[PDB]
Amino acid sequence: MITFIGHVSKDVNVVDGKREIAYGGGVVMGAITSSLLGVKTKVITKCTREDVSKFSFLRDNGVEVVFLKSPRTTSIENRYRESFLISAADPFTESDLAFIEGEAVHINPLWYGEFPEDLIPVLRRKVMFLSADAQGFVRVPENEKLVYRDWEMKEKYLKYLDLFKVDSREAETLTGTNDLRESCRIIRSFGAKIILATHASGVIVFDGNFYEASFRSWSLEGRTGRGDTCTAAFLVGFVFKKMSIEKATKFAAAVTSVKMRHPGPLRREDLEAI
Ligand SMILES: O[C@H]1[C@H](O)[C@@H](O)[C@H](O)[C@@H](O)[C@H]1O
Ligand SMILES: [Mg+2]
Repeated sequence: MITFIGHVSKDVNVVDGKREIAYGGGVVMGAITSSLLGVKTKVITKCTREDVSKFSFLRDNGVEVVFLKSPRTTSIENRYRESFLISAADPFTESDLAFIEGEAVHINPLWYGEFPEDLIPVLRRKVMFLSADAQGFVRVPENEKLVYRDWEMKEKYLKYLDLFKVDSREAETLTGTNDLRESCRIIRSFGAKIILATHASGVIVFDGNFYEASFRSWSLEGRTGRGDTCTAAFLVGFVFKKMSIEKATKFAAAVTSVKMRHPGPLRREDLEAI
């Protein structure tokens, strides 16, 4: 099994002054990918009881979901690449981790404070393969605006992670350089064993050696959840399907490409084009 931990979100997407609502989040994108790829998948999330029916499609895609109690549901406004945290569900606490099973857990937060760093060592002791998304540690609400700030305790916590996911902007925030390969070297030097980095043209995986695969297709509306899809597909390929790191890198790129053809999470029919 793989478990994703993170908030679902009512996304308010604003394009040319037009507001459109999507029910998503990192965990939705990632969990649907792994489930459709044939790995037993669980989500631990928080939202209001009222909003649970907006996320019922998870169960329709084979995902076991634990909807934990919160007085609010996280909602993020995205202006097209600037984001605002409109509302925030309660953060995760240690007790939310109590029923963790499976070979793999991915920490997939939307905002710094959603998943307190103290949970990292607690979770480490419960799982064989622990991964996290940098978004949850560098994207910080300041008067709602989600600003990029360095992760002060990155050197302490990266050493707990088997895999760490970044995009260009997160990598630069953590390293001071916009050279993505160099950022990977620097981030691995902080202690993370494997770095997975997404950028416009494809995927870079670094474990001491670099592996790269380019995306084969893309769309404007399809880019949200690129990284979450890519991470989940890499985890499936490498952790569960026993692929070499090089093969799992190409696999993750292929799965991401077909998801990026449309808005929303990976669809069953996408896997017939890969
Ligand atoms: O990766 C994206 C990103 O964090 C967006 O700002 C958020 O609104 C989406 O829910 C998420 O899938
Ligand atoms: Mg991302």
